[PDB]
Amino acid sequence: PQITLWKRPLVTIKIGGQLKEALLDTGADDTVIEEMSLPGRWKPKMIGGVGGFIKVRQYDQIIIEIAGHKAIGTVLVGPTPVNIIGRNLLTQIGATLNF
Amino acid sequence: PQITLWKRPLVTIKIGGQLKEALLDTGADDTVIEEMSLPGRWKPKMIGGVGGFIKVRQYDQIIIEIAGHKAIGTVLVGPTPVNIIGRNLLTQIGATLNF
Ligand SMILES: CC(C)CN(C[C@@H](O)[C@H](Cc1ccccc1)NC(=O)O[C@H]1CCOC1)S(=O)(=O)c1ccc(N)cc1
Ligand SMILES: [Cl-]
Ligand SMILES: [Cl-]
Ligand SMILES: [Cl-]
Ligand SMILES: [Cl-]
Ligand SMILES: [Cl-]
Ligand SMILES: [Cl-]
Ligand SMILES: [Cl-]
Ligand code: NA
Ligand code: NA
Ligand code: NA
Repeated sequence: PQITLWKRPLVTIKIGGQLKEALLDTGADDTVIEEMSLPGRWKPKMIGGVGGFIKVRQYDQIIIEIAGHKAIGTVLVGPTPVNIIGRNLLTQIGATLNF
Repeated sequence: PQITLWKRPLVTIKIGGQLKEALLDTGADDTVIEEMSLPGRWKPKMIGGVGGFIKVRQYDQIIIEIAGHKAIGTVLVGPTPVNIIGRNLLTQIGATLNF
C-alpha cells in the first residue's frame, strides 16, 4: 500500500497468534511492543526516546506479521506508549518513505 | 525521492534562518525542534513518548523548508534529543510510506 500521514499510520500486526494494533514509525530504530509473553531467552537493552532512555527486554528472531507481510526479527518488550514497528522490521517488509 | 530505511531518514531543513538536520518521523504527530528562537506567539505544551514527557513551546504558522520542499504549520520547540519532522508537516510535502 501507499499510506498517507493525515492520520496515525496504524496497522494490524500478528504476534504469538494474537492481533494487535501498531504504529509504523520511521523515527524508531527498533520495534517495541507492550508487555506480552514471547518465547525464548531475552537480553537487556536500553532505548532512547523523547523523554529519555528506558530498559526493555530484547527477544531475537521472533515471527511477526505486519499488515499482512511476514517478518522474523528482533522485538523489544517494555513500557512503551503504543506498539511501535521500527526500521528493523520496516526494512524487512520493504517499506520506504516517498515524496 | 524514495528513502530507504536501512539507516535513519535524516534530511536537511531550514527553519528560522538556520540549517538543521532532522528525522522524518511517521511516528511523531507533530514536529519538534531543539531549542531555538522563533518569531511570534507561543503557548506551552507537553509531548510524550518513550521515556515520558517533555515541556515544549508551541509556535503556529511557522515555515520550514524540508529537503527543498516548503511547508507551513505548527512547530514545537524544546529539549528533544533529535530534531523531528512529524506528520503535521510530512503531509504538506506529500510524504507517504510505501510497501
Ligand atoms: C514514540 C512515538 C509514539 C512518538 N515519538 C516519535 C518516535 O519516532 C521517536 C523519535 C525519537 C528518536 C530518537 C530519540 C528521541 C525521539 N522514536 C523513538 O522513541 O524510538 C525508540 C522506540 C523504539 O526505537 C527507539 S516522540 O519522539 O516521543 C514524539 C512525540 C510527539 C511529537 N509530537 C513528536 C515526537
Ligand atoms: Cl492492540
Ligand atoms: Cl501475552
Ligand atoms: Cl493492516
Ligand atoms: Cl531485526
Ligand atoms: Cl521538560
Ligand atoms: Cl500544523
Ligand atoms: Cl495526500
Ligand atoms: Na515472558
Ligand atoms: Na529468540
Ligand atoms: Na505564530
